[PDB]
Amino acid sequence: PVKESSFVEKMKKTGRNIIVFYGSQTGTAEEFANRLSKDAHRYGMRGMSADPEEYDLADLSSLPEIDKSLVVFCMATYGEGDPTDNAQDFYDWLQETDVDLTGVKFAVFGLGNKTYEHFNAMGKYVDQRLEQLGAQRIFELGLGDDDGNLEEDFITWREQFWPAVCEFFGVEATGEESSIRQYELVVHEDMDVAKVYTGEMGRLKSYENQKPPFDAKNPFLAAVTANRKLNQGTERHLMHLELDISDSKIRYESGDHVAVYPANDSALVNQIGEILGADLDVIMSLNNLDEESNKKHPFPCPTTYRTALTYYLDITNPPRTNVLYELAQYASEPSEQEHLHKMASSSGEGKELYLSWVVEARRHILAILQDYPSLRPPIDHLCELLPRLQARYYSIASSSKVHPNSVHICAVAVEYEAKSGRVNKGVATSWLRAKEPALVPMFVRKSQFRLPFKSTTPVIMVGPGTGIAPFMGFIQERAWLREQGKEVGETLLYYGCRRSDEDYLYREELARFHKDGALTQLNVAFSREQAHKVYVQHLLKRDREHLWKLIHEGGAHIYVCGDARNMAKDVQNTFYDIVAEFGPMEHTQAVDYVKKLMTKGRYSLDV
Ligand SMILES: Cc1cc2nc3c(=O)[nH]c(=O)nc-3n(C[C@H](O)[C@H](O)[C@H](O)COP(=O)(O)OP(=O)(O)OC[C@H]3O[C@@H](n4cnc5c(N)ncnc54)[C@H](O)[C@@H]3O)c2cc1C
Ligand SMILES: NC(=O)c1ccc[n+]([C@@H]2O[C@H](COP(=O)([O-])OP(=O)(O)OC[C@H]3O[C@@H](n4cnc5c(N)ncnc54)[C@H](OP(=O)(O)O)[C@@H]3O)[C@@H](O)[C@H]2O)c1
Ligand SMILES: Cc1cc2nc3c(=O)[nH]c(=O)nc-3n(C[C@H](O)[C@H](O)[C@H](O)COP(=O)(O)O)c2cc1C
Repeated sequence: PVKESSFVEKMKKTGRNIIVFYGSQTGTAEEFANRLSKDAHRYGMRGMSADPEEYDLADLSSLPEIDKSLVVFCMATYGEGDPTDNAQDFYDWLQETDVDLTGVKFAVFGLGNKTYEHFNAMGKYVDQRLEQLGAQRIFELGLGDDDGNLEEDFITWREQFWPAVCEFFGVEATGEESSIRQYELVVHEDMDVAKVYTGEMGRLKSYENQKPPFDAKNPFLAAVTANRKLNQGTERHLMHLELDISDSKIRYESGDHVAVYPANDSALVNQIGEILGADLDVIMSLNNLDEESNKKHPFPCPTTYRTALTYYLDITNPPRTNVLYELAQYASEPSEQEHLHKMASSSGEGKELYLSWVVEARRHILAILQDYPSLRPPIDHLCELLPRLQARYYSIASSSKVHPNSVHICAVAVEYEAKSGRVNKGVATSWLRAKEPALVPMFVRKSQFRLPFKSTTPVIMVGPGTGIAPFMGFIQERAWLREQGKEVGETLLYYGCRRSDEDYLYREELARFHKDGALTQLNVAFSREQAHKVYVQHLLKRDREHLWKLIHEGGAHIYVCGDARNMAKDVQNTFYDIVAEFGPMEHTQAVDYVKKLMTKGRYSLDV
């Protein structure tokens, strides 16, 4: 592991009074942290972002040694209300700890989604725990909602945050504005092709000469063994991929996740270089104008613009308000420069404009640059404002017991008409779809979704659509525990699709698993073969009687995977309704009964 030296001392030697910590998994908490950090400057202060995993939060008790010190926590909730992987140490510390944080000023902005069981469990916990330890709070806990518009929640929070900080402290709004760069463009008018980054994530040339172990910092270029179309119809594109993980010493069980690092669309990369009048084949690097940080570049350098745009940056998701504000200065046409600046707006017509014209219309960077022709920003700066391309996760669709050498992926390619007028393409899926048996930089993330330990326990699997991914592994494995002489309890699947002749995923394989008894019951819900919708819940409601026999008397485990928005919630109320009917109890006590099955490892979600 190896922690970094005391962050308070580091702040002392750099004149920083505020540190902002990020509990990120996909770069959102990290992004917010960075914005708040650089914000401090225009308020008579100097901030600093930081990954908790790299430090000993115990040093928190030292922040008081710095004048007008402040710690902010931008945390995201994940798993069953669990903290993000980098926040684990911290979360764990917060508990065992006895430390006295007297004199510590803090504030917490949490990132969650009401769509889940444990809304901002992590954020709410950090804010609550630090106060117990003795630290004082200088601002109300923030509850951003990804389900609605997380970006806006953060803005209204940030808008109220700083003034309170300013008030509590002597500081105040200093000067007009800023427009300060984090990096310096050092053009390498000529450099050694062997010292140039071509798209690897960690060590230089790590993609070329592979060498275990492999992880998020060191992905394993797995070869694409197969890429099969699963959908019968033409409405959408659902595909099956098999990645060759031989000689990678990678370990995985059914239920785990596989992460992939994709490549943006080149037409979209080139057009950005083209409208910007820039040459993407310029070799360069952007070194931190702060020679005191670890983050020397905002991505592997030296590299070419083309490379950063292709493998290191996000050019398809809607630009955040701060990025747009920073760009406004490049709009020659004043009316256009207005719209841009006014989208960072505190609220009002501007907050209406950004939400509909950019987010709803789902305008990526290039689209903006096209609708505001007077906006031509220098390319080296745009690269500094663009967020990093994140790896995409997929629920490994195979069993290690059976395919220890391969990691399968069941996915639906994203492609749609945006409202922006253009057709959007899903980064990872469009990329995977183009792979023809072909390497995919990947890596596995251990999950909590797991078959039960004793092969005899009954399992109920509810996975509509692609939510069947992990279950293909589960079944593959149980089919194994039977072919292997072991005794297996009932294995039930509640799958759903549109029509059996359109997107019945794994129709054939699933039939074999039924004609062999690996699948006790194969209960499929064809949502569009009749005027009314027939969903999994309905099948569940139908078998209410038997399901209570496996749940209440059989000690069966419940697994739900798929859509979190509705399916998960719907499928849940049904289980409440079931329990509330059999071995009768009030509603309220049926929900507590159910919520108590998820606690005891018998009701697992993965949405
Ligand atoms: C733990 C985990 C497991 C997953 N398992 C699977 C799996 O087994 N199978 C599978 O197919 N996917 C799975 N996903 C989804 C997967 O990670 C990708 O999101 C999906 O493949 C698309 O990625 P993309 O990069 O191609 O799309 P992106 O370019 O990243 O775009 C996706 C975003 O576009 C937006 N969007 C999508 N459609 C529309 C529309 N019509 N209108 C407006 N906005 C839209 C949404 O904000 C969405 O978040 C999983 C995700 C997680 C976190
Ligand atoms: N977190 C994870 O581990 C994980 C794993 C796999 C997938 N996912 C996610 O789940 C989503 C699945 O997309 P998909 O295209 O593959 O599924 P889908 O095709 O959109 O839907 C699958 C089936 O479910 C039905 N359905 C729709 N609303 C429902 C509800 N409220 N209750 C019960 N059934 C409902 C559909 O019927 P109708 O279309 O007719 O309405 C259809 O028959 C993706 O956004 C993906 O990100 C997450
Ligand atoms: C698999 C998954 C699980 C999630 N679990 C939770 C959760 O338990 N609670 C919550 O409030 N939000 C949950 N969210 C919402 C995210 O925490 C929200 O999108 C957050 O902004 C992501 O932050 P990051 O980019 O910093 O990792 C989940 C999102 C995903 C994709």
